[PDB]
Amino acid sequence: SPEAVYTRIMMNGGRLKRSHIRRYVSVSSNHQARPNSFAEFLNKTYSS
RNA sequence: CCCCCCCACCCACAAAAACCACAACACCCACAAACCCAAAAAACCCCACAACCCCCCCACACCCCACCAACCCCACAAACCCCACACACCCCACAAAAC
Repeated sequence: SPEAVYTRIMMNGGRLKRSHIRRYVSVSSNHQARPNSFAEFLNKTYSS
């Protein structure tokens, strides 16, 4: 529900969960990142 | 894979020993303005005709199975240590030796 997701966000203070970052990195890295793509942004932003 | 004697650091003139030293120096820094190897706009899946979307299919079929006799890349026999003449048998031995 929108309400459930919003409360989940609020509980973490509007901060990404570790699993969120892990998933984002896993998707971005195992992809041929195009120049200004969302993939490139995800790789550059969330890494090590 | 010891030796010539004397000898016996692949030591040595003096002066001396940083492969230090003109001075000025001392980022293998620096032209300014500036200081993303950004920017026209419109855009922004290296998406898209449509039908379609197994690099699926004729059918019969479907062990890259099958003639049977068969089926150890067994066998003549005699045999069967890639064993033997004796003499023998350290790839020992002149002597002197024998780092």
